[PDB]
Amino acid sequence: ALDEKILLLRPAFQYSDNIAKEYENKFKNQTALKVEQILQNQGYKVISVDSSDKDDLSFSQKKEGYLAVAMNGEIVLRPDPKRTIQKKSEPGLLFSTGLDKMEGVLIPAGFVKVTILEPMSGESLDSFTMDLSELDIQEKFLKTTHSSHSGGLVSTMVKGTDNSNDAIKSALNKIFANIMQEIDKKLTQKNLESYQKDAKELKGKRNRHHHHH
Repeated sequence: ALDEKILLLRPAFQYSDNIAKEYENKFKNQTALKVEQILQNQGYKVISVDSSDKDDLSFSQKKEGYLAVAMNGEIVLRPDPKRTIQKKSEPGLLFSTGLDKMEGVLIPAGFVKVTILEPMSGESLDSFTMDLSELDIQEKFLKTTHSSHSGGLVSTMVKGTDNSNDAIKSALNKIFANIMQEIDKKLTQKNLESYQKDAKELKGKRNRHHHHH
């Protein structure tokens, strides 16, 4: 079929501080692998590059490579500040829960940009940015601080809990799904092969640019 190589760069993602390192790493790794799957499904051989910066490509890689795909992003999950309810234990209301609870919703923010480049010149052949704020993600969470006028309460009646990490997981799942969906839209053998002319031209301009002076 196609003897053409695509250089897949490592995703460069920054996140908000509330997202665990484990979650960040799994996100990065699965992003890279799913993009790999997409490109292989469209008929290209994929070379995984041990970097995310196009300049750290070896000349070998720039040579064998038809195109390079670069991802970068800021993935933020923060509460919608309007929807944080802080209902506290009313002392003696016939039923007194000695736990103070908070209730909120996490919304997405930031961006993920995918860029198709010509390896030799490093010039951008195309790019699409997905705005994460545009996703309608509202993941409810509740955490329970141990309240102030409950010191006498014994261990059993004050078991705090927090489900933030589950909401973070759910939000990252949807984000990942919607993102891979867009990427699958864009990285079609038809879209990628439509760059072949400019890619040849740019390689040429930069391949001859090395051999003059």
